[PDB]
Amino acid sequence: QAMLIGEIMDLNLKNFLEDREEIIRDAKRKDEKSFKDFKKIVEEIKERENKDKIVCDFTEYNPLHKGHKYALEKGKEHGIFISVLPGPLERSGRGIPYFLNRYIRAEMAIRAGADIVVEGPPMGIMGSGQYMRCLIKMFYSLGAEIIPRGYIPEKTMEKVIDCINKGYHIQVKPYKIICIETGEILGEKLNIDNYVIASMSQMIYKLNREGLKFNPKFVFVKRLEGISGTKIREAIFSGKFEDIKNMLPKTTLSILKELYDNGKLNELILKRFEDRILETANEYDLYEYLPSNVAEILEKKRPFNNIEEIKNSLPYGFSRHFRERILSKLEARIPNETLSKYINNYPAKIKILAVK
Repeated sequence: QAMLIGEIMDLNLKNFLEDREEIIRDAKRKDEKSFKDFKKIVEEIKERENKDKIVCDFTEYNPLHKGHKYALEKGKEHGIFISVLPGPLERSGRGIPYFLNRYIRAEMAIRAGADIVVEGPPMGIMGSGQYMRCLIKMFYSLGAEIIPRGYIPEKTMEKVIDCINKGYHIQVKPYKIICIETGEILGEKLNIDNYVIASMSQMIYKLNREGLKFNPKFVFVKRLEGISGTKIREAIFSGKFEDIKNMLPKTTLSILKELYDNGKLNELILKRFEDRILETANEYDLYEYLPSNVAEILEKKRPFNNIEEIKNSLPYGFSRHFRERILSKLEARIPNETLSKYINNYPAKIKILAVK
């Protein structure tokens, strides 16, 4: 096993470093042909499926559980299904490594029914407003007409859905979920899994105000369960895959069970390159990779011996996402200039991870 663990580690690093180069190229150039190539693929798929509409969703599929597959299949009743599956650097909406790489997650998506899987943005080095702006821009660029989203039912979600179904949009403030156009306060809070819908709605409103002509229709899929991806991943990391199998569809188990049965799954689980993080924290001009205030604080307190000391050196009271984003930035070494450019030019290309 030592040689195999080494190959896997080397591949993870090489993939990470190729991703970084990809981000740097996309910051400076649009690949116009990829957009034309995508358009041709969609036309062909629509022809074959006898469907006229493009259905898109933001899908981490980390891993793809029964609720995800249910939502996907319901989405497909409305058109061809495109999974927008992040992303370069393999750092997630939570700021952290994905459980498995995106090629594996894309194969989960195709097996579950996705017609096309498009590579999503490098989520983990962005704030959540930044990555949501990117996601909506990708949906626009793909020609998305329907967004089929799974939700956890609750009384505030009834009112959110009523607001959206009237053609209105959601704003989120602390302890307020608002129907922007009517001003109505719909409730104080959503289930944590439901904030993605509110966030998408709010960003669509913002981008429309800024001139983006984009008005997709949401299709809401009431989930039959409250499966938590965090809990699924913790069980698998702890060696308790067998305890959570029942929450995963056979199409996801068709990949995971063989790996697990053969003692190969654990080794594939992605983790941080902590040496890179320490090397950037200790040796680089932190002002070119991090925000000023953070660059100042960490530069004062260095050198650090470990990630924990970096984390504890960060300003007090800021969010877990913030701390994980800083770590991902230290890890990725993408200059602020080039990330800004990346976000402003996004999407620079449509990369197809997999197609049915």
